[PDB]
Amino acid sequence: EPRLILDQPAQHTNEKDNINKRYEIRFGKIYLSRPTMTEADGTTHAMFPQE
Repeated sequence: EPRLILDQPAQHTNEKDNINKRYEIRFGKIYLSRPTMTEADGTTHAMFPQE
């Protein structure tokens, strides 16, 4: 389901000023990083299974 769609067009106690506004968000490439340990500290390092 590659895209999200919203929509709004007319009357909001307005003066006949209508505007169709579709909101759209499109999902693209997927990326992977190697597994990482982030301490509560904030310091990071690569995580291996034994840890």
